Amino acid sequence: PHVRGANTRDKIQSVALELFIERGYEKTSMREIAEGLGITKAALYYHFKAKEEILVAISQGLGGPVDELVAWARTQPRTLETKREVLRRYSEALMGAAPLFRIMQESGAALRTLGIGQTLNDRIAAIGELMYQDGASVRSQVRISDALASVHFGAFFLSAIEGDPEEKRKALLESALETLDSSA
Amino acid sequence: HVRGANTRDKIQSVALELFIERGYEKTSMREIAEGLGITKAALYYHFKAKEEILVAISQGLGGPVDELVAWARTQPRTLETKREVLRRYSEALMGAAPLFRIMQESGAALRTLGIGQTLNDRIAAIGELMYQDGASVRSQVRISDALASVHFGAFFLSAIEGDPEEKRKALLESALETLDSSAE
Repeated sequence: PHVRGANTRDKIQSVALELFIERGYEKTSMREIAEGLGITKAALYYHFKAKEEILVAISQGLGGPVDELVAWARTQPRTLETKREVLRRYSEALMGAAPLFRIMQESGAALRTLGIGQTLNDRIAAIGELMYQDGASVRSQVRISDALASVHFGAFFLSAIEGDPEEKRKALLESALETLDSSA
Repeated sequence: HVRGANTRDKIQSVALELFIERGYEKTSMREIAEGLGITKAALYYHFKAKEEILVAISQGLGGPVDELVAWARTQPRTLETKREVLRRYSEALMGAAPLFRIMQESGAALRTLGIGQTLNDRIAAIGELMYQDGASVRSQVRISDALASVHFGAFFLSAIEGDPEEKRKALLESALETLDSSAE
């Protein structure tokens, strides 16, 4: 274990994530993160030069199952049944990023840095590649985009609806599948 | 008359034009002052930051939605009313399209902590109107699905090459079907 290795980098993201959830993203300072590891700010800055860089690295790690989904989806016959299973697995892949959506709702700065971030915007762009219909007109193309966007933004409006998220995730996935079927 | 509200609205109208033609990041305070014809001293008397103008532009374009909330609070709180406010909320977001285009094209230079405060208060006011007390978990999710589809519609429909109004028409109809799915 080196102070400039990968294990200390992952250890920085873990404590910073805890500091972001409990105390807030905007209220967490780089000094508090360095005090969590017990190292100096110079050792923190070697891996991440800014607080936004830590938040992006957290999104890279919790987006693994999304990258795994793109690998399996690009090896499929590209049918309407294929796009349905991609929408099911995409709803399941976003479970790991649940505390990330919680932070975006708390901090508007965390919302802007991640929403405008190129890495997170590339994930949903890759998922949209499998959802795209070549010969679809305007009506059909908007409805297949509505089915993907409904699952994408699901973690935002499903926050204060009811209690259990699994029942709400299944209901949102069920309603979004019907909009996908509306492409006809 | 340079200290009055007529010039203030003239600053917002001129700045909004320049933000569309050449972009928000490519527009400076000097170009807005020269485009209007007044000194930079007169500009900074009304707005002391470029983002401060965009906050006032967001509130100006959020006129119809504010009046839609006031009208819907005096309505019988039925599914037909929920379809009417959902159909009118789509019309209100059409006016704020240049604002959403700025947020989507501008990067980290734009801090959206200001306009996000008013944007969250509008969707929260609309959300309280779509909310249903005696609804199940399934019907509650489908209502928020119809609202979130129209809300974020100006963002996930930007890449489709269709006509801007035609894309809004198709998305509004798809959300209206999802809204009717929550019935019974």
